[PDB]
Amino acid sequence: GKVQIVYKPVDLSKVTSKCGSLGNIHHKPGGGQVEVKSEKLDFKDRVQSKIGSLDNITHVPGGGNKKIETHKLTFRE
Amino acid sequence: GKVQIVYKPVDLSKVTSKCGSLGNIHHKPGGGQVEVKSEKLDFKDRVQSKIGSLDNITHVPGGGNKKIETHKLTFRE
Amino acid sequence: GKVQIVYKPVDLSKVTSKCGSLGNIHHKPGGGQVEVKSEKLDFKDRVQSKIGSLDNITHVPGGGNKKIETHKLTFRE
Repeated sequence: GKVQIVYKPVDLSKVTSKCGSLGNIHHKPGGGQVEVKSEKLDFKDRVQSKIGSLDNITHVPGGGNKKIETHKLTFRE
Repeated sequence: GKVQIVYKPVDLSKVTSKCGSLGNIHHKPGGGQVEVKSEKLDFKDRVQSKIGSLDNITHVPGGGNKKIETHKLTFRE
Repeated sequence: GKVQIVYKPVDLSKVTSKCGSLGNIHHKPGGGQVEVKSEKLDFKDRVQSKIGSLDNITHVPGGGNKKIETHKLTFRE
């Protein structure tokens, strides 16, 4: 006999923003100091690392809106 | 008998922004200092690394909007 | 008997921005200082690394919008 499986979700969603103006932004942090002392670094299978990092970031996207959706039909997993 | 499997999701999403003007942005951090010391670095299988990094970033996209969507029909994994 | 597997997702999405004007942006960080000292480096199988980097980046795309989509119909993995 018939097996009928229908996966048909409808998506009419909206993610939105309306901004009149995005101002005066001043990213002026005082000068940072980073000091890392080590004797030996020994890395093997799939290790990932950041050592002694000083990052200054000003992002300010004006939208910066995001949508994430995952649709899945699965029989064994 | 029939096996009928139909994967037909319908997507009419919007991800949007309206920004009237994108400002006056001043990324002026004080000068950072990074010091890193080692005797030995020893890296093997599939290591990835960053050592002693000083990064200044001003992004400011005007949109910067994003959609991430995944669609899986799968029988075994 | 009939096995009928149909994969027909419909995408009518939009990822959009409207920005009236993209300002005056001043990326003027103070002069950075990076100092990395090591005696010996030893890298093997599939290693990737960055040592002693000073990066100043001003991006300002005016759109910078992105859509990532992935579609799978799959039977073993």
